[PDB]
Amino acid sequence: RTPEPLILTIFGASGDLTQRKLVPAIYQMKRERRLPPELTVVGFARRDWSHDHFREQMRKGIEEFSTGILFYCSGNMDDPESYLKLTRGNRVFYLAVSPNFFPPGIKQLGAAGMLSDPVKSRIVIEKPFGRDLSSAQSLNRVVQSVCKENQVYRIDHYLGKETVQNLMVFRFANAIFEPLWNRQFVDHVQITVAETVGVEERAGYYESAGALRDMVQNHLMQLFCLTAMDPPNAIDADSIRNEKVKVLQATRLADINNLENAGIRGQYKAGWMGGKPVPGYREEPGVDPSSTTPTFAALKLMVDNWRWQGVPFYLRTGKRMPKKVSEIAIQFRQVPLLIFQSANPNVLSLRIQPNEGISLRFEAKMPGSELRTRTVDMDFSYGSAYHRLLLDCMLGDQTLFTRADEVEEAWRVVTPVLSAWDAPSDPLSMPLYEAGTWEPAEAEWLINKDGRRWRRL
Amino acid sequence: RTPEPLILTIFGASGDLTQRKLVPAIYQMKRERRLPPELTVVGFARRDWSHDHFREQMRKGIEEFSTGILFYCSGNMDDPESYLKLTRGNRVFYLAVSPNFFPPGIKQLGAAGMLSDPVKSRIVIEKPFGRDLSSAQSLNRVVQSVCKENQVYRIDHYLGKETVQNLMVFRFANAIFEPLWNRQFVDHVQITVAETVGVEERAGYYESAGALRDMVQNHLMQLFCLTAMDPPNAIDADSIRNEKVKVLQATRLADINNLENAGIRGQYKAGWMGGKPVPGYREEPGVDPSSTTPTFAALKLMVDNWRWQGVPFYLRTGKRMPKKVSEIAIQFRQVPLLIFQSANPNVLSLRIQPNEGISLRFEAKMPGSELRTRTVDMDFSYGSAYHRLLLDCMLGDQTLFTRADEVEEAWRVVTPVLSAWDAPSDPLSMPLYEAGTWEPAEAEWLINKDGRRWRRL
Amino acid sequence: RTPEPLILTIFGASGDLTQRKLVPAIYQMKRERRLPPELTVVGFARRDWSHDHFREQMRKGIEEFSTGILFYCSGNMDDPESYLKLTRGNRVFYLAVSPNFFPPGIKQLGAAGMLSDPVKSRIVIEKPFGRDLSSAQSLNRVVQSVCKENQVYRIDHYLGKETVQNLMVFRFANAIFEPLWNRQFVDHVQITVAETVGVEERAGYYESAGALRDMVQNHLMQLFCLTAMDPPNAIDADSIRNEKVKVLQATRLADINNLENAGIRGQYKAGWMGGKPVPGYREEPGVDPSSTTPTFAALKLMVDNWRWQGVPFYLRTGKRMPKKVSEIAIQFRQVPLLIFQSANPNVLSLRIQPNEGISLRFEAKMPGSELRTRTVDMDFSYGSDAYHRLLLDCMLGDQTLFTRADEVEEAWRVVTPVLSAWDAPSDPLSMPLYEAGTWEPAEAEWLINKDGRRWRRL
Amino acid sequence: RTPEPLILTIFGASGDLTQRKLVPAIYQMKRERRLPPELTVVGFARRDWSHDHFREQMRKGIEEFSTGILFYCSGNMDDPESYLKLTRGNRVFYLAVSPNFFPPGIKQLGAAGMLSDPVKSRIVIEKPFGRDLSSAQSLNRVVQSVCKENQVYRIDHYLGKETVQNLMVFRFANAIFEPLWNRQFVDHVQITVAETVGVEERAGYYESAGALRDMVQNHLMQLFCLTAMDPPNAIDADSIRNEKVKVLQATRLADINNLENAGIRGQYKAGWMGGKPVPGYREEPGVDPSSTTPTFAALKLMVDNWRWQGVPFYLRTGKRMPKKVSEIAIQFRQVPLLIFQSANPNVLSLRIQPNEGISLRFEAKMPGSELRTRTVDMDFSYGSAYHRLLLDCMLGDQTLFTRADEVEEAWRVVTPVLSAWDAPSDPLSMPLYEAGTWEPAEAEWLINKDGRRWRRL
Repeated sequence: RTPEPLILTIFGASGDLTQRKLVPAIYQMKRERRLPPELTVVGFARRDWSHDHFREQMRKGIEEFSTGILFYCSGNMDDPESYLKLTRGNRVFYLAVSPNFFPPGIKQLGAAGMLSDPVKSRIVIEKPFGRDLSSAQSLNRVVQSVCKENQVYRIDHYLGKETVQNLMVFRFANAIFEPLWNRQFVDHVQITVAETVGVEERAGYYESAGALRDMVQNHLMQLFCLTAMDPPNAIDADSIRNEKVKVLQATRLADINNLENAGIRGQYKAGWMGGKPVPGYREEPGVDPSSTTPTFAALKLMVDNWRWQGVPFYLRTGKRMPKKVSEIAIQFRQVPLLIFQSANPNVLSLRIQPNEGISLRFEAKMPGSELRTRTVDMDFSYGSAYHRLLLDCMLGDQTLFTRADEVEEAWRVVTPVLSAWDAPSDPLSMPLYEAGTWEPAEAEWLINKDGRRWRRL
Repeated sequence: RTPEPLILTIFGASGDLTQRKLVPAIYQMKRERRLPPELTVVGFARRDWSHDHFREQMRKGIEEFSTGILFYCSGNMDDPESYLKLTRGNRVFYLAVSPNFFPPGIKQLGAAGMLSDPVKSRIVIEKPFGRDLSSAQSLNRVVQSVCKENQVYRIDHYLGKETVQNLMVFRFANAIFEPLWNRQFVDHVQITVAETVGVEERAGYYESAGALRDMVQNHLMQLFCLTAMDPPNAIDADSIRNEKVKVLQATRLADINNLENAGIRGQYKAGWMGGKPVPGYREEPGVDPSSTTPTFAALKLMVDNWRWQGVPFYLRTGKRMPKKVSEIAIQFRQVPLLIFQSANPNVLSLRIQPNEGISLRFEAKMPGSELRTRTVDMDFSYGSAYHRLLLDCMLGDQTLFTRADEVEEAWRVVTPVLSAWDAPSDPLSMPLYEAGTWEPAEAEWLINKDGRRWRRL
Repeated sequence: RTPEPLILTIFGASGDLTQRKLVPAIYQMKRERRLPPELTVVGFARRDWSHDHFREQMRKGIEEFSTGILFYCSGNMDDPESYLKLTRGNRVFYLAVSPNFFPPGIKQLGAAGMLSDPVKSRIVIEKPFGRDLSSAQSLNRVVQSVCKENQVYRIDHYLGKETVQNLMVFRFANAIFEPLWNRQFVDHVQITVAETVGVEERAGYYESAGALRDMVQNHLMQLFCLTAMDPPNAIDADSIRNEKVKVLQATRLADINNLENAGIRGQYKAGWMGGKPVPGYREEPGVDPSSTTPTFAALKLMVDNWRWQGVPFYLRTGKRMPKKVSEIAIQFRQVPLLIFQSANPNVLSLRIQPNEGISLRFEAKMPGSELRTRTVDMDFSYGSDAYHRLLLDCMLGDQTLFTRADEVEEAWRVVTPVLSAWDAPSDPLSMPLYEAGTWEPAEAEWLINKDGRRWRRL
Repeated sequence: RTPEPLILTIFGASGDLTQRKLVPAIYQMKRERRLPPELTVVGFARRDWSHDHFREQMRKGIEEFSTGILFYCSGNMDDPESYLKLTRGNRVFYLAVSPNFFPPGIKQLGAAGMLSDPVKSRIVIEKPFGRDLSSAQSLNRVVQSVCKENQVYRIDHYLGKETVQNLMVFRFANAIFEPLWNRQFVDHVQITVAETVGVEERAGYYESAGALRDMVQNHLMQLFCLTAMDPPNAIDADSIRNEKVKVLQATRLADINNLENAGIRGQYKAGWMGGKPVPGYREEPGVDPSSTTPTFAALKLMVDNWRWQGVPFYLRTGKRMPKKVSEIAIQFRQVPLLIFQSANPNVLSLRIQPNEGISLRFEAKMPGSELRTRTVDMDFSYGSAYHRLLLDCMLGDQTLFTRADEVEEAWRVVTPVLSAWDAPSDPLSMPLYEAGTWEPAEAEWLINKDGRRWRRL
């Protein structure tokens, strides 16, 4: 709502990410009576140009990727004093640079003295943020010596402003669901995120990422905290992150000694997708013919407090799955009686990605003259990316950006399975599944051993 | 299921209510291959006809009022020698003569000696069964000295074997709705039975009954017992009736010193119904032009035990209402935290007469950018008389017929209002209402003074 | 407070079970103005005596077994025609003969019309009442064809009516103990009845009973029903029996298929009890030198309803144990969290035979710089005959100390699988013997230790 | 737990508090094997006598006060130049001169650069810390502009370390007391702190302090926060304060509009105490003979969350009460079924001041032949000031010292009451009570109008 006028600058040379995506996003929101006309988006890169030789570059991508129809200070990074060469006195910095450029790029910026104000300047950083627990802790120390915890924005994932608020109003404004969210009535919970695309062109990035560093830490660890936290005192941005952090300090893997009851991996083979054949992962361009690089990942978690004792959590994600979905399923206990010999347990679902809504399933009597029960259903549908982030940066509200406290608390949970999986091994014992199959056969025994089974989505 | 050969001895099957109703029902039951082809019907009345007259009367009654295409013996009712004049030996009697001829008939039939077989003879009694607590108690003594416990069937109301069983499975086979069925989460309950037609040709009977002996004691007191009972150990006939009695022994009117916070009566006058004008109750034929008989009744009860303490119950019934419905509505409390703005409390209703199914209401976020809530709905439909009464009497089912303990226990709670409303008073202080209006204006203040409102159907 | 005038007809065989046990009680309480002196005791037996010989015999025992300082009838039991021609019209009957006689002695009583009144005749019976499920139903059928429901009194275990009312007030008058009395907070329950005496001199009744028809069915099944029943509407006599019956219909033995996880038996041998060399079981007079009658018995039951689902119950009883106690112990769950600074479960007990009182154990911090925990407790004590009160209530009618006809047949059903298996002949060298002075036969310890628990030391 | 060696820099030691009270405590600690042998104490004052005259004030302050049997300077107070005249590299300051010299002293001490690294020096501030909400927020800004947290310790009151741990272990290590600690079973809570002494010689301080700024913001707020707080994740210095702050953000005075149902005040007069006459408040030296300072206060608060919704809290404190007692009492509800005759509700107490322990009252049957209940009791006793405060500062701990958030949050709650009693009024409207009487007669209607009574300690 009416962001204050400021000046924006860019880093990281002239990569196509900003010009084709970020610049059109600002232009699109400009013609909507949202941003003030006084913006003066100052450009900056690592290549010689002129003030007019790059103005047409914006038009080269705006109409080529969007609906269609500014000062250049290019210098030289290879000098320890280049920053000295560089409205209402406001600034916003961008760090669209290589992963190995942040510690160089923040130290000299702090030494310059531009980031010496609490309100005028802010700095944002690009994903990823470290590669393990040790690498993130060291990077957090450099940030703390140049800035405060009010001007740093980390872009890890985008869940949506309207998706978080839809869940908070459902649990905390109804007197019929909260008493049932505890260990006395719930049996187990399941979380699933599915995809139908393989690595298309990002073969150079996914090779060193895997499926635990890509989606498990960022995405599935944020849907898990929303369905297991305590009621906050307010919806204020810093009143929810405290409750989200508090629940991450009681979370642990189910088994630590034997890392086979709390984790499986996989990698997809050749198969049939959408009526056409598709190649295997190892035969794709840019991929080494003998690599592990997990694509599937299933984990089991436990929480130790007065509310969630004895209730396990199951997390599943992967690529080349039959369909694209995202869901949370809560299953209750069996009825404490048997006068109805005939009773399947009750399930409450929360659909997210395909069609937002709420479902509830229970048991009803089958018409006739003999006591038999069936299963019925109830439904409710609400309907019947970069645009939101930049607005929140301009206003200055930080609820889509993770704090520096919970970044290092999610790296600690997945530490054992990680350190087990980066260890080199024989490139012939990796479980495989066809492109179009829900899961490898090894992941079916993880849940079936407890007497349960996965959900057919 | 299959009945057994026997013989009927319907008393006074010459006047009415037998030739046009009982005989067609038995004929249609036999036509559908339900009753075994070994059955005899014998009339017993104060007439001097022959068999052929009975056959022609039965044929005329069946053809006139049903789809279409046995002996007789005269007898008196005031002489022991008369009964001396009167398959496999089984016998089932039927007493439908008059509301003054039950005790002589029962006493003489018991004295003569036909009703002396525990497993071979049964007796049924027509509605009503007594008029006060003392009048009902006296009739039980005569029955107790001539009859056994499993030989008496009392016909007062009809609910159907499918409506009772559809409600037991929903409650006791689900692990969600039982924890919320107590005083810690429920606010109040409401029960409503409405009708659109009243006193067509039964002005003689309705003058001495009123809407307290006609519907409140029989019908509305059986829907109230199923909503407040404890889970039984089985679905046996004896296992369920033992939990309905235990609830009626802890029920009392809310106010006993002042009979104005726990009871309201009314009567209907001229108005518009179905686009046509209708006459008033006092100007209807066969009715005294200064009558003081109520066609409306609202009460408030309280149950005092470990589960239903502090939760009131509201009961309402009447005639010439705008609609024909029957419902039970359970409303829950309000959420403690007020961090949300607009919060209507949740409700859960079970429709019966209007439609059979379940209704639910909760709160969901209004789309946009401001925190506003909007109430939504969930639905489920199951679909999309005097014929089962005669079937369960042939076999041994103690469910559709009330016991001897509930009859004298339902007459006790309504005693304070029965005595006060029966005393003579001037015929100018009755709260009249129009034909087509939900309730008298005096009934609005009974619930409004507590901070609530009558549900609008 | 005071009963009504009546006429009594005690004695059925003129044995040594009434002269020094029953009539002294009436005489003793006649001196305290408890009941009016408007009764005439009538003696009925198969022997021939005089009106003074009976009085002399009664005096021979009244002063020799009590505090010290009655028309007799003769004939035969099988021919009561002469006896029929004997205060208002009130009678109370008594039976003190062999079990095989109850049907002969109760079938002919109703034939003569002596029992043709609702509230003027009582037909109290001795113990036992049947020997198995099928034998009790047959006796119930004969009773139902002569007398009414509120006319039959069955002599059984004695609780005193003061212990029963002590638990009802404790449970149902406090708003601090009922919320925790369900499956969400309780781990398991234990019930124990101990004794320090052998078979004494009977040796003829215990040889055909064992410790399954002697204490388990009668005594231990009534302490179990009071601990697992739902609140009643009133403290009325017939309003508590309904709740007691409703619990026995959902009770079953765990592991019915394999009868080794739900029952152990035992017998005691020679040992030291009070510094003396107590002899073994198969050495006392009147006992066969090779017998397989149980003396110890442990069982495990499980209730299946909305409140007690998943909570097991443990029952233990025996003879020649080191001390005489009776107790009920309730153990709660562990705290759903671990104390953290960089825990034994709580028990609630209820003593009966050893002492009438309450106990409660919890955890407190140890004094010092560290935060180690202790096990502190809190206490409370109430204080800090049988055939004299069980007999004086038949004159007025109790309906509380005497069991009904439903629970009698319902308690015989749960213990049926273990009663049949233990009756089949078996090698008389595999009985789990134990020393006279120890608790368990060392094979009942694995019954509970297998689940991860332990018996209470007591 | 041995403190690290350091150099003490006591500020303003010329007063009658350091050498009389603080120095003997340090001496006694040094006699034991706790304090390190390398501890240098530096004296600061306003006057200049000699370098050895400071060593003779010790002889008159220790040899005759505690147990029987070092530098100096003459720096100014407000002068930048004067501070230039001023083991290991460790120091600890002790600022206690007056309640109006904290800002300039702190500013001039921080200007010289004596606080420039995380852990080399600590500053402790003597009570009081602010007078109103506005006067306490400004002092926090000055502190944050010179140093950071973890380096400042505020002395407000003294609650023993054993008492807090004794309270925490009892609540959170038992499985029978937590389920009953919520709104479904509790009626109300009472907290009481009583004394038996007057103003003594501190007539100059109590005149401008009152009974609202003493023991109602410091003492009674800490006892209230330990009873209404949620279980912490782990027992830690900064894990209990987070849960204590979260509770103070929900409390509020009941009936804010009318400040007479949420607060009473009083003042004592002449009476009998220990068999000896005692003077009234306005008859003692140094007190104005027409003062309106309260020596009594009773409040009523309410917490608004999912746990304490609808449960009031009653706070009471005063002077010249008959006995010295501190206690917390919790009273539960009444049993629904009323088939038992007399049922007083159960109470659970926690004695603190006279002797620590636990009590519990319940109902047992009175022996006899008729049904009548009794009241019994169960007990447990644990046994059967300026010493630790001078140790946690040297060792380094933040458990006995309040935080910055809690100081400004306790001042907000009592703001409406504080701002109303401060207004001028006629001296003849002050409630009065005798010296030896519990409460003024006006304070007995605050609780009796709800159908309750104060406890009879």
